[PDB]
Formats: sequence, structure tokens, C-alpha cells
Amino acid sequence: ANLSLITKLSQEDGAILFPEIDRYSDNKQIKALTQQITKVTVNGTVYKDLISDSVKDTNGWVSNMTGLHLGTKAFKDGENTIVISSKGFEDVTITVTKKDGQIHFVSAKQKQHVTA
Ligand SMILES: [Br-]
Repeated sequence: ANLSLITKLSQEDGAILFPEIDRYSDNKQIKALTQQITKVTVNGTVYKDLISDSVKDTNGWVSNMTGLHLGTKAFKDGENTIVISSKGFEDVTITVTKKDGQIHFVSAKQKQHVTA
């Protein structure tokens, strides 16, 4: 149901970080997914690749050696839905909760096939 390789986040100033979304990974699936990101949405807002800029307080993302940085501009109280599209991988949906200024990791999945 949940991804094994994306499990956590860090809080930054006006941003969060997914350290496991690593463009330098020896894990070829994580490396190819991260290198080949095509689109990031937060609560349906389209984010811009800021390349190497601070993402503080932006609708912006950066992939670098510390992971995937996301601005919190489009974040809301309660549930937040982050959708990462990539060339070779089904969309990844990360759910995070915001409460009293604090954001925590809830789930990371790709849409699943129903099995018995
Ligand atoms: Br599938």
C-alpha cells in the first residue's frame, strides 16, 4: 500500500524536505524517478522547478543532494496532497498534515492494483 523507499520529511523555513528523493541515489529507481520529475502539484497548485534557489514560501521545488525541497506556499491546515510525476514511474502521492505550524509525514504511495 505505502512506498518502502519514501518514509519521512524534515521541516525547513517555509519549506519541507524529502531527504530520500535523492537524484544521486545508488538505487536506480530513486535516481531515475528524481532526475526525471516532470511535474509537482501541491493541493492541485502546479509548482515550478526553482533549480537551486531557496523554495522558502514558494510554489517551488528543488531536487539537489539533500533531497526534494518543496515550498509551503500552497499548503493548508490539515491534509496536503503532493503529486510527483516522472517519466518512468507512476505518479507518487505524498500526504502530509499541517497542524499549529507543524507539518508531518502521513503517507507516500502510487495508485495500487486491487488484489485478493
Ligand atoms: Br500499475
